[PDB]
Amino acid sequence: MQEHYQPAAIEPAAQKKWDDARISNVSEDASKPKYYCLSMFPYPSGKLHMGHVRNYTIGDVLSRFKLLNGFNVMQPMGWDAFGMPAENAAMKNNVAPAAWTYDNIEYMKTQLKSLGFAVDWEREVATCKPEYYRWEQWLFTKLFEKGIVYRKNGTVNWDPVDQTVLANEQVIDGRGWRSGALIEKREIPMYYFKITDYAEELLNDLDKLEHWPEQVKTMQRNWIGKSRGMTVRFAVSDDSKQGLEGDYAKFLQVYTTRPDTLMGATYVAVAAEHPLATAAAADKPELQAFIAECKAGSVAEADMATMEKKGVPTGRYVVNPLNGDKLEVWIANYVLWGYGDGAVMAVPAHDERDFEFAAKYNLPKKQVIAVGDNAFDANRWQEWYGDKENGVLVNSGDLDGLDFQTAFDAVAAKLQSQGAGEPKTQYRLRDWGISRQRYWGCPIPIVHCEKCGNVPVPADQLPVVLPENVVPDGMGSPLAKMPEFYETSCPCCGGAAKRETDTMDTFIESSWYFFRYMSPKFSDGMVSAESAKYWGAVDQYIGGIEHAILHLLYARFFTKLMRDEGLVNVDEPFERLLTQGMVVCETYYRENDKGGKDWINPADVELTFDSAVLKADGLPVVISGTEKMSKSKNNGVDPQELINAYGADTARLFMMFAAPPEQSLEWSDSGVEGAHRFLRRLWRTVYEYLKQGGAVKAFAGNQDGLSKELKDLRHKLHSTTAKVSDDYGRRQQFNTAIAAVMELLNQYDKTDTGSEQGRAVAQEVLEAAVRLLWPIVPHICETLWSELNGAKLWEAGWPTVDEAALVKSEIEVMVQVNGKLRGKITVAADASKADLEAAALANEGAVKFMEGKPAKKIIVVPGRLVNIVV
Ligand SMILES: CC(C)C[C@H](N)C(=O)OP(=O)(O)OC[C@H]1O[C@@H](n2cnc3c(N)ncnc32)[C@H](O)[C@@H]1O
Ligand SMILES: Nc1ncnc2c1ncn2[C@@H]1O[C@H](COP(=O)(O)OP(=O)(O)OP(=O)(O)O)[C@@H](O)[C@H]1O
Ligand SMILES: [Mg+2]
Ligand SMILES: [Zn+2]
Repeated sequence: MQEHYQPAAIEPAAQKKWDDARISNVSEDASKPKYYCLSMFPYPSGKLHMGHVRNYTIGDVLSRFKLLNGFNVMQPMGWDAFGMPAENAAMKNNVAPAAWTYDNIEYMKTQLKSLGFAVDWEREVATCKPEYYRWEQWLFTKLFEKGIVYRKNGTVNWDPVDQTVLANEQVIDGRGWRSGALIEKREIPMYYFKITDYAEELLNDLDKLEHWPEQVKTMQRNWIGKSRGMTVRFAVSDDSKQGLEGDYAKFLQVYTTRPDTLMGATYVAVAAEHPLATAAAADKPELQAFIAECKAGSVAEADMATMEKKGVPTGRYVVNPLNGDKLEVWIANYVLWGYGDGAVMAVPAHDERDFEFAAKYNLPKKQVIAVGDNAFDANRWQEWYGDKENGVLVNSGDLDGLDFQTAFDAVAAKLQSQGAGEPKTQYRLRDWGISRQRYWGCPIPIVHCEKCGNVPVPADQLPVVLPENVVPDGMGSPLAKMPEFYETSCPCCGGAAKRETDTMDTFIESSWYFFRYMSPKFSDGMVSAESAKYWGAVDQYIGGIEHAILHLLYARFFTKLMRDEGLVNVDEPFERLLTQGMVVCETYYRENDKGGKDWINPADVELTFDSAVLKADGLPVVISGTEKMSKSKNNGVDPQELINAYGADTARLFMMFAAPPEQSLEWSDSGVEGAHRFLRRLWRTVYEYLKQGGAVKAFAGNQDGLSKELKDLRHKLHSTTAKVSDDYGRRQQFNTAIAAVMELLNQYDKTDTGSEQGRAVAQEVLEAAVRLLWPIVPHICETLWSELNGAKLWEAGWPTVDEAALVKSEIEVMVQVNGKLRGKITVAADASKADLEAAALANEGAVKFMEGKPAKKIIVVPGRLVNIVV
């Protein structure tokens, strides 16, 4: 054994040993219990940083723990390769997005290989390869003919100067990001997944996910946004019907989740596009100006909760069907034409939005709910005004005194008897719009024929291959300017036709890649039946909370679609979910000549303290704040530079030790140093042990006759094994597991293990320590193991707990009656004061000197004495 720890030498050797043994290349082996651990695959945008590394080290820790316990572990990696990163680089470096993507994949793969993750690289997928995306093109065509995928006009952000569609993230105060031109709201045909048809299933199946963080489930529930409410129709008054046609001349229909407050409605409000708004605005130019300002605004809910709610009265009136009140119709900018009826009722006394609205315009507030003895001040809003659970109705005639659910059910029966309303369920969830007007994405497998319409490409003709010899420039999608791509024949009639040139939302690739890993070379379907049946569901998923809503919802949706197609037989894709905390790091920059400032990477700066200078120009730089490690502020620490300086094991150890996995983790030079020093200590410990006599048979079995100090070391040892097993398996708290092993080594260091029995216990401790830590730092542990023991580490398995090592020795306690010694008892070291009392009262000499008299008091001195006063 070499005396000094040399990571640069032993880590490549360990990785080659693991690669040669194929321990991470797994099949569908029925002779082993399966375990599928999955980390969210990265966008191949250039270079991974230590943030990504924390995510993938956590998954590798869990994967190696399960492997040591005899599981058939699949831990796959792959590349979420489509999307805008490459398209921007194509404009920047004037390179094809495909070529840029593959160059990044190759570099990042070596980044990952250098870290020694136990990954099945034979299952690697890159989602921009036709062999992958053909199968989501396939599922698209199957769902299209079922109507689950459909085509309809939707609204987009049209930049007339750049001649491109833009996301809402790129429209700023109504103008494009790179243009500043007024964006036009344009209606174009697009493709949608009818995810609303699955809303109730997607909502209710969250209850099955007993091992998901509650916040993630809460966020999905709020996103789906189911509500149980009431459709309510207000008869349009006879004087308010001019210019109204059909049903709009008859009633105003609204949706409310508070039908128990319908007796308290004081006005109603309609969207600017509502037919009542249009008719009243006919002769009123003030109503036209307000309607125009509404439609010109952004309907995004982010801008709308921060929006000043405004309205104008219309002079039109409707009649409350429960009490006959004549209520004026207002046009209001908060009423959305597309959610429900585009019209709402207003109850200012019991909804905070209606209270503030009616406080601005001095509209009536009528109390219909009392909550105990709480006083109702019509000029101030109180949190109990909206309490659904603890209130009963007042000023409601038939309904007085009922609670929320009783009044709900009563108003439902009343309105249905009058034909003026009925219960209705709504969802905030909208259908999922697939279409993107971008080049670097999966082509939509639709052909447009003037005779046959929008027809799907037949399964025999899939994939529609995205051409990779393309350099986009930002003046519209290049597919729309390539007749060699879009000119084709119609698959139904054979006539001349045109391919759809929009591509798919790249969330599509990530909505099913976890099934593709199960059979990534299968060419008869998305996932082979035998492999899906073997691997079942992902046992463990690890990824950032930024994907807890959309990605997770889409993946759960695809799972159910694939189930209903007969491709898989699980309802849910991910059984356990771990959301790792973000790695954060200080930033640095300097102001550029073009006004705006540009950011400098940490490893390119030099910091002196008690000046911050650029490591190249030797000029000082700005030392700004600490935030999430990312490419935007260029504060990503490249693992490869850390590995060159300290080794992969030092990188993995720092990430797993510095913080609980869910807690944010601040980059620290001192923290990296503390990990290396521990690895030196670990190496030093095994070397000095083998120096002083060489390897021996590890102690096992009956420990009677072992010295007190060695019994205590074995007690610490097997307590540590139980603890680390619980931290890895149940708690998933890796920082405390490492601390536990460090405590074992501290006690080892304080124990004389020179004797024959001392060496056997020393062998037992070190053999356990190196296996306990192997999921965290497998390179040094693999090498140290082989110097300790000739068996294969993965065949020796996870360390077992010796329960006999956890039994402490028994105590002898004196039993006195009225202070005079009358007997002796033998008690457990863990015996409570009540067990000491019981054993003492049952001592022969105690009962023979208590003379049947009861005990007036019993003094218990643990470990020394029990005195029975009688
Ligand atoms: C399933 C797909 C939709 C996933 C998509 N391709 C994606 O998110 O890919 P991306 O490459 O962006 O990130 C890959 C993983 O790394 C995590 N991550 C990134 N930065 C940090 C950081 N500073 N600290 C901690 N963790 C971080 C991030 O949460 C994610 O789980
Ligand atoms: N088109 C619409 N635009 C704006 N608000 C609407 C629209 N349709 C209904 N509403 C209002 O939204 C209220 C509640 O609907 P929803 O469940 O979507 O929201 P919420 O705030 O989550 O629910 P709640 O008020 O019960 O807590 C209804 O009572 C109604 O007054
Ligand atoms: Mg269950
Ligand atoms: Zn045709």
